[PDB]
Amino acid sequence: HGEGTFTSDCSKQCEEGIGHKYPFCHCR
Repeated sequence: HGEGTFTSDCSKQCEEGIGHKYPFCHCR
């Protein structure tokens, strides 16, 4: 729970299914 403060979380970007523009995010 929370709000849209910080979206730049690597794990979060991977859970969104991107990992794009994120050099530290190699995900599935």
